Amino acid sequence: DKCKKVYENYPVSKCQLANQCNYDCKLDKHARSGECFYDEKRNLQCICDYCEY
Repeated sequence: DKCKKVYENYPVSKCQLANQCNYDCKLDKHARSGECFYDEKRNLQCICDYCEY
């Protein structure tokens, strides 16, 4: 899944809405979705995906 890019230094509270995360991801990196993901720090991170799921 190379089509994935983890967001670093991004508000987690905002990730509370799969709508904001994906939206922000595109507006910033212009990906396809960019939903939130739980990493090791348990912090919601937006993973900008540049592909078809």
